[PDB]
Amino acid sequence: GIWEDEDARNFYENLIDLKAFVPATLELGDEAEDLTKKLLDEQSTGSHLKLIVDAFLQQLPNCVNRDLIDKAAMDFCMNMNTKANRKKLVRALFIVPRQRLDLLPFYARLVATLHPCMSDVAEDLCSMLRGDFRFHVRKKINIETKNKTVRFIGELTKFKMFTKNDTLHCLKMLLSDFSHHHIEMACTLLETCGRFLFRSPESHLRTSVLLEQMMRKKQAMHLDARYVTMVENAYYYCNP
Repeated sequence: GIWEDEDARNFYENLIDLKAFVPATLELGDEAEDLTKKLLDEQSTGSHLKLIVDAFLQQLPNCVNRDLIDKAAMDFCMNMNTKANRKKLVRALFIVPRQRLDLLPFYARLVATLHPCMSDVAEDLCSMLRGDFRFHVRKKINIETKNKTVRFIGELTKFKMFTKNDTLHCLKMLLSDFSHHHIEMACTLLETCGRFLFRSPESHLRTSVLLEQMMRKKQAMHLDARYVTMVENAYYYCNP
């Protein structure tokens, strides 16, 4: 049993089969989202189409349930699919605000639902999310933005848009320099998709090794109490 509920099994595994359809100090989030937002802002059957796409993107933040987000996918796939439009979608998905963590699972569902008939949405978003992750792992920018990036990767992992091996590499990078911001990013990552990784047979053994290395490290490396407790809680959350 990989999932807790039956709602979870269905939210992550029962997607609408779209392939049945027609072939048709700084003023910042992070620097990555600011740069992406400015690319979006810079820019007549296409002026009508642009209009309906800008409507569509501006409505995404309201698709707060399973039925609403699946509809959005059908709407996009049937009236708006266009190289230029796929790039705008990817970029609107990537600049999700940190204050709407609740969107991440729906945004991941959209991406995974589109993937079988326009994979490049997944490819671009993942590539963007990977690069921002690398950036966060190198610096020391508010922990709350970093946690948005890591949560989004987690949701995408549960949908298999990131492979187990991808996200395990993320975790391994954070365990190499096990410092304050990296410990939290790690614990956020494991809260989001650690059980998926631990329970899945393909990833179980490597997750477990890494979980035990984190526990070994809280004692061994004398972290201050707050992070000792953080690591423990993420551990017992995956491996109770």
